[PDB]
Amino acid sequence: MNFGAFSINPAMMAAAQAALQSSWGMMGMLASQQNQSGPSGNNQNQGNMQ
Repeated sequence: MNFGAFSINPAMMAAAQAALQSSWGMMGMLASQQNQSGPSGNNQNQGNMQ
């Protein structure tokens, strides 16, 4: 009973999240892919753990 005058749900936060994806969303993608490169070699003739 009674409408949600000032009471709201985090739907705007979700829409903002999608929009914030530029800074925040790609941040996780950028970090989680580990662009920093964990292996110190990479430029190595042999080294793929096989």
